[PDB]
Formats: sequence, structure tokens, C-alpha cells
Amino acid sequence: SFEEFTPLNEKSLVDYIKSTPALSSKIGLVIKEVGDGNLNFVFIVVGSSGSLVIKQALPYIRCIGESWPMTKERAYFEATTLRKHGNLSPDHVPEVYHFDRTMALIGMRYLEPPHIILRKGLIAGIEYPFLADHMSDYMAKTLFFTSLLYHDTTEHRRAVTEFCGNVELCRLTEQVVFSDPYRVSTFNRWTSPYLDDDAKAVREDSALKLEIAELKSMFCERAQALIHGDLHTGSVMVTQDSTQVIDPEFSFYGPMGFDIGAYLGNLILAFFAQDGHATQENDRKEYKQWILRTIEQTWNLFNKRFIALWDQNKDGPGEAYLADIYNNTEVLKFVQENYMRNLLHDSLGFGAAKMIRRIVGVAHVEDFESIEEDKRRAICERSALEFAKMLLKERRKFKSIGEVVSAIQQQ
Amino acid sequence: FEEFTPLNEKSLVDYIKSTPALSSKIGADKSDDDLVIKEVGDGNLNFVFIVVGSSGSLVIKQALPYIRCIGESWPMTKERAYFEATTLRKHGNLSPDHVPEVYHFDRTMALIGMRYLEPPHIILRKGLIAGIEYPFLADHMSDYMAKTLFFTSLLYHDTTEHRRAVTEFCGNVELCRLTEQVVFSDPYRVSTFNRWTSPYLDDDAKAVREDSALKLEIAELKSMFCERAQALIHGDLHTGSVMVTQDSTQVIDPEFSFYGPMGFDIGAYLGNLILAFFAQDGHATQENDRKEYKQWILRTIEQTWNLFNKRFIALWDQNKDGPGEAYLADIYNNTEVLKFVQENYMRNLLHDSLGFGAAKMIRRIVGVAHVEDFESIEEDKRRAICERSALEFAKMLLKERRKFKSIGEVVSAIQQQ
Ligand SMILES: Nc1ncnc2c1ncn2[C@@H]1O[C@H](COP(=O)(O)OP(=O)(O)O)[C@@H](O)[C@H]1O
Ligand SMILES: Nc1ncnc2c1ncn2[C@@H]1O[C@H](COP(=O)(O)OP(=O)(O)O)[C@@H](O)[C@H]1O
Ligand SMILES: CSC[C@H]1O[C@H](O)[C@H](O)[C@@H]1O
Ligand SMILES: CSC[C@H]1O[C@H](O)[C@H](O)[C@@H]1O
Ligand SMILES: [Cl-]
Ligand SMILES: [Cl-]
Ligand SMILES: [Mg+2]
Ligand SMILES: [Mg+2]
Ligand SMILES: [Mg+2]
Ligand SMILES: [Mg+2]
Ligand SMILES: [Mg+2]
Repeated sequence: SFEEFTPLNEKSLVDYIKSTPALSSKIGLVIKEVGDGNLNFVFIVVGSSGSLVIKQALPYIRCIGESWPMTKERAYFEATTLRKHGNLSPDHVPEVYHFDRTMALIGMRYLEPPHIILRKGLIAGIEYPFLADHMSDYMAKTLFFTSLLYHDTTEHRRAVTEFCGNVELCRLTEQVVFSDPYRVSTFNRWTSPYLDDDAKAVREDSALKLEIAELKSMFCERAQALIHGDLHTGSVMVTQDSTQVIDPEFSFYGPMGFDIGAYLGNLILAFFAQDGHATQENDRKEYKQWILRTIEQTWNLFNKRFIALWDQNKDGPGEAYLADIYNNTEVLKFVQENYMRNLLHDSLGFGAAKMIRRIVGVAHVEDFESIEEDKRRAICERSALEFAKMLLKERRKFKSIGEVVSAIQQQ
Repeated sequence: FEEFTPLNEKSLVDYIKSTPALSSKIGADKSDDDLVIKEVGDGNLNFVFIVVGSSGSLVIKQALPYIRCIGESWPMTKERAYFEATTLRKHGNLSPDHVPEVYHFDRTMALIGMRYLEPPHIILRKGLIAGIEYPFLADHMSDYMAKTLFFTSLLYHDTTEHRRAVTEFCGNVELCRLTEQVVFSDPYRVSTFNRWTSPYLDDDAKAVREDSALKLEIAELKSMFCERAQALIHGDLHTGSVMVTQDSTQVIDPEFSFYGPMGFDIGAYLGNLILAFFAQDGHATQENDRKEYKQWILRTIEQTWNLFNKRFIALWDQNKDGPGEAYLADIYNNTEVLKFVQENYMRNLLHDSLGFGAAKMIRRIVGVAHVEDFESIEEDKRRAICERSALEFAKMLLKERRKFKSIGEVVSAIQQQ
């Protein structure tokens, strides 16, 4: 099925693959649709000589249906960023085998069992000993090398031009992250009646509304790096020794803190969900401490690794901090410490915004939704929401991730 | 004229005659009268001709593939003329009384035909040097700035429109790179392009390239210049980009335009008014000591910002239910919260404006492209004394701008200098 866009299912996919040498060659069929995400269709294909994943975008948001159109052109941006981020961090992104723009279809490496979505592992109370290492490396490489710390402004502008094409998905985010939680919307939902007052407070908080508008402006305006754009714990697949970032379909030239914040923010949601998963056998007290350690280490390793790349590449081609200006170790370290403190504050801000929108908005997270009892869920959700409102408003007071972790504990 | 060819006073006659949009404006198509054509471009980049016919007058501007003031050794795409013509039309639609009308654009020839801002219009910078007051200037410039910046921002654009507009203006990258070098980089290092009144400013230039706090601020502003698509900025809005009479104010030369930070325009303009203030003692004579004129400059600065602040807010209020998505009406949903976010936005905008303004002052004093305000002070030592006061003020302002809560406080600091 090739010449015009065709929505595929488990059996027409057979014919498409057979007609596509790049894909048929990779597996030489058992087909199962397994997409549990919000937007797209994903198929595991096996395979005489191998296996693969087929992802296809339809012209609307899958979790809503046809009343919410969304260009299938997002698949092009997903494939572009899987390749670009993959080039930079090949150990942490699934290889792309094939892209068909007409079909809005991507063929890519199947992340084989025992790979699971990280969010699920966090719900299950499983520790991932390489997670802080792998994720800090991924974020450092992808954000540093697509920033003006490495790009000259000619290539940066060329890349911005390209990614302005992903405006429809940017528009989805502008609505669901930066707008809906702060107003009345038929799309919003929360554990009710428990969080009714909580949701009203969010849409009546002036200081909160100021901060979200500033972050929304930065999202819409600031071409800082090629961000993944949806870097929550549902966008990471893991085993005890493998960490793979998937689903960069929301990618564009945006603020770095949006990725770091999405990821750290979702770890913070995991932390606040834990009490709702506690049992007689596992009270989650030690696991909660592990999550806090992973948050602290992810940021601290990221900071160290990002600066290491900057130091390694201080003598071009990036033009943001020209070496004959920032020309001794003292002034360079001074400007770096400033840059990283601002990046921490941006990250906490976007992280807090993502936490808020998960609790009162259209798209919730499994960490809380898998807590069956509404009352128990609401207690955990309220703790997370109170923390997130404080963080959004007060983040510039924090000098370190250690201070953020202390604040989480005092909540 | 199917291929690009540089025009001169003689060959332009033939170009006009082959071009109905031009010949008809001046009478060349129905009269045999000789056209009177004079090349008058005194700017840094392009060639500008005044054309006078029997029945009208016009200006022809042409870009060549290099920076005029440097010569062929500094290439610069002639495609800049496309961006100039685009922004003349776009800003002109928004502030029609303060931008010259475009009659003709020829992309191949990199050529614009536009309204001749006739005598006694002179460049504002020359009027400031001459000690001429312009009673309408704060009114006109504040309105010009509020209109051009508000209506091309996310307070008015939806993000689909904004992304489309950014895509287009990313093509003006070569001129952005010129500014990235000369404004944001060269003054803070050794460069063969840098120049200053020597030896008198040698220590001052060295201090700029040794000032860590200053280097931090310029890096953050450079990042904002390179990354932040806030509005369609003119991109070169100094006092040499404004032409004036007692009752007319016209903004010219938006060739550097792109989607950048609003403060870069406001700061370019106010920063050059501040340069003019600091140059005034250098132009003083026993007959006109410039003391009253200096106070006039300070009033115009204060009035320009204060009028801009309220007029920008007025457009925001007026378009609060309009298509802009930056501050959605059902979120910022009462008059009190809207004023609260507006006040913060405008404070940040003042700080951005003061930072870019200070950056432009610094680059005019130690960099490749100086201003007539100082260069027209004949005596080197006398010029350096005025230049130093300006530079010392600009360094303070770049570093300390966030302490200022009003333009009045900035004006007091200038008076304290
Ligand atoms: N390369 C892959 N290998 C294994 N499983 C995958 C792969 N890509 C996606 N999946 C599975 O498909 C689900 C949805 O994929 P995702 O790309 O997140 O789609 P959406 O864009 O709809 O969120 C994931 O939760 C995971 O279970
Ligand atoms: N529309 C106009 N009407 C009258 N004079 C003009 C007009 N446009 C330009 N000029 C004159 O040409 C000079 C240079 O024009 P400008 O557009 O600033 O060129 P540049 O891009 O080279 O700086 C101005 O200082 C002014 O004297
Ligand atoms: C209607 S919002 C859909 C959500 O799912 C995507 O993965 C993004 O997180 C988006 O906000
Ligand atoms: C080489 S710098 C030339 C200067 O003239 C233009 O008008 C801009 O101001 C530019 O910085
Ligand atoms: Cl999220
Ligand atoms: Cl200037
Ligand atoms: Mg997903
Ligand atoms: Mg997705
Ligand atoms: Mg000019
Ligand atoms: Mg000395
Ligand atoms: Mg010019």
C-alpha cells in the first residue's frame, strides 16, 4: 500500500511490508498492534529472518478520535529526530530502518522483551541501576550538540526553518500543557469530587498563571535545541542494562528545560504515586528514596556531562560563547555556572507545569490512574499538585537539585 | 534587466523607463524631460538614488553582494533587499504614517523603488547633532514601536502564523550573522575590525574585553538575539534609520529585519538617543552650550518609553479577545490578573531594551561602525572624553539594568554620569 496515504491494519501491513524491500529484507508473519500511547498506531512484526516495529500516524489523535485532527506529517519529524538524536546517542535510541512520508510510516528496531515502558517499572517498584547514567548521557548529548554551543547560527537557522513544520503538535502542547489546566475546559478531568477545590485553585492562582505564561512564551519563541518534546517516563523503555528513548514526534527547536523538566517531573510524579502502591510486603519507603537518588543523580550527572561537552568543544564550531571572548578558565566557568543555574530553573518550571497538567488536564499518567481507590489516589495527587504549584512559583530560589529533593521530602 | 546588474546615475534612467511602476510616478513615460538622478547613500550597506522627474520624485535603493562601507572583501547576500521590501510593506501596513510607501520591488535587481522623503526631511541623527528639537518625535516613535512590535508578536499572531513568519525570516541569516559579530562579539575581544579614538580610549577598550560580568550579560543577550522569535523587528533601529521634519517622522532601512527580541529595536533607538546626549558637550559652543538641548533629549527618552509602555498595553487590552494566544482571555480572565501579567511583561521588556541599548552604545564606541554624533567632533581628545562618559554609562547599564524600575530612573542615572 504505497502511492497515497492508506491507514494500515494487521493484514494490509503484510502487503505493504512485502512491497517494501527496506522492511521485508529486515524480517525476511505475526503482527500485533500494541500502541498504548495517546496518538499513534504501533505494530510488532515477526518475522522469519527477524523482527521490527511499524509506527503509523493517522490524521487525528488516536485517544480522542476523529474530532481532534492532527497532521500525519508528525511522523516525518519523529523519524528525523529518531535519526538525529540516534546519531548523537546510538546506545539510547532505536535504529530507524525505513521511513515512508506518504504513508506517515516508520519502520524501526523492535525493543525486545524484557524491555518495558519505564513508567510501568516505576509503578512496579523496580530499580534501574543505569538509568541516571543513561538518561543524563542522552540528554547531555542531544541537547548540547543541537544547541548554539555547537551549531553555528547558519545551520541553527536552517534547522529551525525545518522544525517550524511541526507546528500542529506544538499547538497541541501549547493547549494541553500551557493553557487548559488554568481555565475551564471540557477536556480537563481530575479525581472528583476529591480534587474539585484543587482544580479551581489552579485556575484562580494569579502567580501560577504569570509563571505558566512566561514558560509558554519560552516554548513558543526560544529555539534553544532540538528537543524530544514529550520526554516523560512513558517515552523511555528499559531493562536492567538498556535504556531507550522513543516517540520524539513532538520534537522541534525549543527550550532545553522542556525535555529535562518532562523527564524529572515524571520521576517526581512517580515519587508521589508510591504511597498509593504501598502494600504490607512493600511499603515503597526504600523505593521512594531510590527515586529521589535517581532524580539527584540524573541532574548532577547531566550538569557534569553537559559542561564536559562544552569544555571539549569550547574552541568551535559553536558561536554562543566565542573562545576569544570567554578566554580563560575563570570567565568560562563563571558563564557556565550561570547557564546551568538558569537551565535548572527552566527545567523545574517546565517539570512543575507537566506535573500540573497530568493532574487536572486531559491526559493523565498511569502512576496515579492505576491506584484503584479514588480517595487514596486523590491524596497522592494533591501532594504532587501542591508540590508542583510551589515549584512553578518558587523554582528560582533553588540553588541545587539537592534542595529540590529536600523540598519533595518536606511535602 | 533579466540578470542582476549594479546601477549608476546613467543606467538607472534606462531602468526607470523600462519600469511602468517607476516611470509613471515621475513623468518619464510621457515627457522627454531629462531625469535628475543623484546617488546619495550615506549608510553602511547600500546605494540610494534620488530621482526627480517633471511630475514627481522617488528613491531607488539597490543592494550589491557586499557591504558598501567595507567593499568586496565583505560579501553580503543581495537577498537582504527582499527582506527590506517585505518589512517596509509589513511595518508600513501597521504604521503607514511612519514608514515610506513602497512603489516597486525587483528581486533580480535587488532593487526597491519607494517614496522620497522630501526636504526638509533629514536623518534624525543629523538633527540631534544640529541641536534641533522635534516636538512630535516621542508621540510618533512610541506609536511606531508599539504598532510594529505588538502586531507581529504572539500577543496578536496565533502560533501557526508566527511559525510561518519565522520560517520566512530565517532566510535573512547573513545579516543576522553580521549583527551577531559586530554587536555581540567583536567589542569583547581583540578584532582587526575594532577601532576607537586612540590612544585616549586604549585603556577603556581593554577594560571592555576584560570585564567578566559584562561578558556574561552580552552572552545572554546574544543568545536571546539568536534564539528568541518575539516579533518582527526592524533590526537596525538607530537614529540614522529615522528621517524627520518638525511634523513628520519616518522609519527607513529595515533590511536587517527578522523574528527577534523586541528589546533590540527599542534599545537600538533609545540607546542612540543616549549616545546623542553624551555627544552634545562635544558640539557645544560659547553661543549654544547645548545644556537646554541635552534636557530635551532626556525628556524625549522618558516620553518615548512611557508612551510606548501605555500604548503597547492599550493594543494588548484592545486585542485581548483577538487571535493572539500568548495570554488567552479565559485564563487571564479579569482586569486585575491581566494588568498583573502585563506589568511584569513590560518590566522585563524595559530590562531587555536597556540591555540591547547598552550593547549598541558599547559597539559604536569600540567597534567597526561608529556614529556621526562622536565622529563629527573634530578634536580627538575632546571626542574621547564624551565617548568615555557614554561607554562608562553603557557598561553600568548593561550590567545593572535589572535594578531600574522606570525610564525616569535611567534618565536620573544619565544625569548622575
Ligand atoms: N521500538 C519499539 N520497541 C518496542 N516497543 C515499542 C517500540 N515503539 C513503541 N513501542 C510500544 O508502543 C507503545 C506506544 O509507542 P509510542 O511511540 O509511545 O506511541 P504514541 O506516539 O502513540 O505515544 C509504547 O508504550 C511501547 O509499548
Ligand atoms: N526614502 C528616502 N527618502 C529620502 N532619503 C532617503 C530615503 N531612503 C534613504 N534615504 C537617504 O539614503 C541614506 C542611506 O539610506 P539607508 O536606507 O539608510 O541605506 P543603508 O542601508 O546603506 O544604511 C539615508 O541616510 C538618507 O539620506
Ligand atoms: C490530548 S493530549 C495528548 C498527550 O499525549 C502525548 O503523548 C502528549 O504528551 C500529549 O500531551
Ligand atoms: C560592518 S557593520 C555595518 C553596520 O551598518 C548597518 O546599518 C548595521 O548597523 C551594521 O552593524
Ligand atoms: Cl508529561
Ligand atoms: Cl546602533
Ligand atoms: Mg508515547
Ligand atoms: Mg507520541
Ligand atoms: Mg541606513
Ligand atoms: Mg593608562
Ligand atoms: Mg541599511
